[PDB]
Amino acid sequence: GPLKVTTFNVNGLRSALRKGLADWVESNQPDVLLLQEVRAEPMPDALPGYHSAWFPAQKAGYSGVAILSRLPLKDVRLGMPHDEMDAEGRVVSAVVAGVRFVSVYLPSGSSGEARQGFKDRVLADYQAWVSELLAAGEPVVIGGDYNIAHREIDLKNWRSNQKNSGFLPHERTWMTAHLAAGLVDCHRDCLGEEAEYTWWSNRANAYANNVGWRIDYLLSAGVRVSGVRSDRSVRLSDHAPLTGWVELE
Repeated sequence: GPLKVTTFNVNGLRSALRKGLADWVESNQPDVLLLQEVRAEPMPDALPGYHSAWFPAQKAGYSGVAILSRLPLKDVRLGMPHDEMDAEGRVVSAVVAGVRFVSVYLPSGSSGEARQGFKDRVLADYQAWVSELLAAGEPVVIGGDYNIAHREIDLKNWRSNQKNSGFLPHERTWMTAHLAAGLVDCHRDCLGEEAEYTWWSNRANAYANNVGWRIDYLLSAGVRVSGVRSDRSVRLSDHAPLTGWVELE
């Protein structure tokens, strides 16, 4: 049967656990869990019944990604390789049930010119890595915080953010090209034209008013991921878990 896959930027795994992440996992039982912004050193006992692969950043409390699964992992790959993205613990992958699952955390450029230029540069290198992965031809599912909203429908305040990191013209164009290289935006496919977000700031009732951005993605090639929605029944981090069904063949 199909596998339930969840991608989730936890904003610090220990913080998410304190808010109830293990309880959410106990109830929802994703077959594959792709985590971003783990921050912590590996915590293989945190979610009972899950095998885990961890790729922490060099800096304490910073970035870090992980893949957890109820089925055994195969060919765990830590990093790309890429000097800076590996130092920041931003990409991990493993094969589960014949599908290459990748957990990716792309950098924010919000802090200023320095990190925006970093983001622009490493996203070209990340695109090269993804395109080579697609040319290999094995089925792939990417769960990632990309820190990019694609179209106007993807953020409530689009008119006020066309000059802000995450919605800059070249970043929207990058996302179009990312999908055109051979990836389906599974949440958008499942939503049609409906608006749904994956991140809300902690400032000024933004979560309750649904003033959000869609910056987390489930992207697929060679396999369909259906039923994808954000889960807003919990507030385990600034993001919502994004979950759907991977229709294995």
